[PDB]
Amino acid sequence: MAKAAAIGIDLGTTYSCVGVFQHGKVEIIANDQGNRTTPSYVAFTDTERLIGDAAKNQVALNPQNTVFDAKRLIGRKFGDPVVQSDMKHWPFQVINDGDKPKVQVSYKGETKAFYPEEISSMVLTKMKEIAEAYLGYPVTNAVITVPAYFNDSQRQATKDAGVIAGLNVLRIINEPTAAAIAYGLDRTGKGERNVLIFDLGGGTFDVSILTIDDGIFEVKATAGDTHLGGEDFDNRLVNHFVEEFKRKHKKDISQNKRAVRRLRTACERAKRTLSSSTQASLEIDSLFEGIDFYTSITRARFEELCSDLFRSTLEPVEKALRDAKLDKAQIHDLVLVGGSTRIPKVQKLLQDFFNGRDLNKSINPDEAVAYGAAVQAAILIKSTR
Ligand SMILES: Nc1ncnc2c1nc(Cl)n2[C@@H]1O[C@H](CO)[C@@H](O)[C@H]1O
Repeated sequence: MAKAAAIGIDLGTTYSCVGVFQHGKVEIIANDQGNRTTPSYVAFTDTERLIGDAAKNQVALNPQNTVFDAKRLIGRKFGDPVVQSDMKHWPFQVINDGDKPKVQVSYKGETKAFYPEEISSMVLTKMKEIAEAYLGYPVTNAVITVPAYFNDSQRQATKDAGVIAGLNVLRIINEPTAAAIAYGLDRTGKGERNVLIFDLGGGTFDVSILTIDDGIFEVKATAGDTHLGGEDFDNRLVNHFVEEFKRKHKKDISQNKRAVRRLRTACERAKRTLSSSTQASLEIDSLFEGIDFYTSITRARFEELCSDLFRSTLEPVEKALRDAKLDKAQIHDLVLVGGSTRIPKVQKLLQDFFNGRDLNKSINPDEAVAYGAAVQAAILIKSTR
């Protein structure tokens, strides 16, 4: 029953996703708000602890006590220059407990501090409860994914987050490996198969090259930008609309925190529409000083606004190829991961770089990692019996 069942969890930097393999198919499980992905956010309020959508929804009202980006801290020392650099950009406090970072917040009127693995365990607990509500019984066996560049300390702290969350961690697997499993790229028989995984998420960009030799995976190269993602494209749209509001009304809105956040969420929404329509409309009632902001933008203008950022995704692709010592024509498969890979200009740039090649994109790119983890979790629990 529950003991013969296992879930696959993509514990992402900005969003998490949970899947289950049963009756010959993967089911990506929708949360209680009907969303197939859940924000990796934890909010501490005057009455409760919120996780996911409810935590992301109140981030503007409670920024000091709304934790996100715990994956950037997990398994790291406080003194790590990555930690010291990131801390300058977070609205929540990060403290030092014997060279280990802890996030410090106010919860039910009291000061509390949490290890990154404790924060990530609250996200994992939510993914576990989402699966349990769908299945109708508690599932505890799980495969959890991590970036291919995570070291032993980061992998161990992720497994620790799983244990705190009440999960039996069958295995910690690499995200690009889970994505290749989702597409069944390890079941092509004999001979070395070179796979490139292009992973453009909400806040990070990762390029991974893998060789699959008779089911055995080997990481040949990892490249990317830890601070490039979908949110940079939302911000380019924001700056455009701030300049357009200034041209129409001769008013600078950039200082009004509420006006900027409402414009930001509307921009994120319009950006998504631009992946399937050639124009998107913004409809913001009383954006600033009672002035409605009803406008539109073409996909052509959006592509111009992010042109330099889209083009920059090809330097880590080339860098990964040189590190792996492979030419473009030596790559057998191209896999898309992360919601931002739905952007047509991004697909066109990657396809043209690989000389007109087909892309593996039929699985929802923000779900492919949880899909493969769910497949692996089923194989692993079946072998355990
Ligand atoms: N249809 C889409 N077109 C463009 N960007 C998208 C789309 N869907 C998502 Cl999710 N994202 C973005 O992916 C990230 C999460 O993986 C977020 O930045 C989200 O906006």
